[PDB]
Amino acid sequence: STGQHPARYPGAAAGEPTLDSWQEPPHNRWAFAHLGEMVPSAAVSRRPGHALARLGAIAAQLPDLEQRLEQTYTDAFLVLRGTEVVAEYYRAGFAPDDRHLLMAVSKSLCGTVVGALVDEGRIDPAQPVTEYVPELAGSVYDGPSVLQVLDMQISIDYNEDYVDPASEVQTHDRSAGWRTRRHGDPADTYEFLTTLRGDGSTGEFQYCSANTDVLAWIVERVTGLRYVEALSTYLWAKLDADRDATITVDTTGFGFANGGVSCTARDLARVGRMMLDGGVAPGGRVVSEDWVRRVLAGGSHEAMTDKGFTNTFPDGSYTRQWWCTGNERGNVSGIGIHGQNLWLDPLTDSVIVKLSSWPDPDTEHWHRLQNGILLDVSRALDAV
Repeated sequence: STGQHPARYPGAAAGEPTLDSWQEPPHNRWAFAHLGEMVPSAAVSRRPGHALARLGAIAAQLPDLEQRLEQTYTDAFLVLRGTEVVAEYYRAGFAPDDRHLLMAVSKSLCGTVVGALVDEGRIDPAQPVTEYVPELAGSVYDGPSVLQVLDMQISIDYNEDYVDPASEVQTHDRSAGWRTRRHGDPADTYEFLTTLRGDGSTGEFQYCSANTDVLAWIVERVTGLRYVEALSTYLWAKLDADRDATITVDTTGFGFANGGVSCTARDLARVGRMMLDGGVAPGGRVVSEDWVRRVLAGGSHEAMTDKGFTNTFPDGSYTRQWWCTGNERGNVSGIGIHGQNLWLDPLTDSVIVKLSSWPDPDTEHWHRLQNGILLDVSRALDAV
């Protein structure tokens, strides 16, 4: 049993509607207005072929930039300096206002929602996960604090290998609807999370996508809102965004908080703008000044033993669902596999969004190229 979850619509029974019941009353009133949440669906365009490159000023300092973006399978690229869009690129076939999967840049959005609730005093990061989700008793999340979930500092038997069909990654995906279910798989994400175990140790960084979905579960228990709605109420609706974001949902309607958000490059930049504005967005304060300061400050360096990350960023760390480079620029970034970055450059008051589709999820090869671009673009924004 995973306890109370937010109803898909007002008065809905647990788990309703399903793929087999959405045409029946009372579900169908909601379902007929939200069918994409139940059944895969395509856009039928209201609008009746070539890359768009407007690299602006940085083009002179980085003449080969477009080629470098092509080489890293760039779909959308945008640089916001202050409030101004100073460079843009979109591949052939991808429009400026098209949405793109964020993969784990989604986590940084989830952490932001958690931060909003901390500012309201509705979540205390020092409290155990079980203060908010008692049903996680007996699991690896029995004992650790919410902050340890936020900072990915819990040892878990979960192999975050994105190509291994035997990995917990795949089971997580199958439980949530990202892959085809197998017989005997957990019915939904909540159930999957309760199956997770570990040796009990904490304090060392271990990246685990399950952690973010636990955060989303906590958000639901504290607010009574579906995570989809909380993500709107506490973040997206305050951004003055051009378009809605989307998020994949599992069979209970639970949003795939760790990886499933899609949005436009320009709108994602608004999240970075909010961070560089001390937590304030056009629609109001999103998180506290202190929360943003802690993100920029980084997590414990000694917790960060990921050789992959520290080989590039020796003084790097991770906190509150953000990667912190600890470099001389103080760069911090949301990161998602296959080349997604929400990259903050506080020195120049700039945000870099890069949304990509590398053939591979995560290799040293792609990260070297991608980080080289992000750092070169950041430096190109320096006063000279």
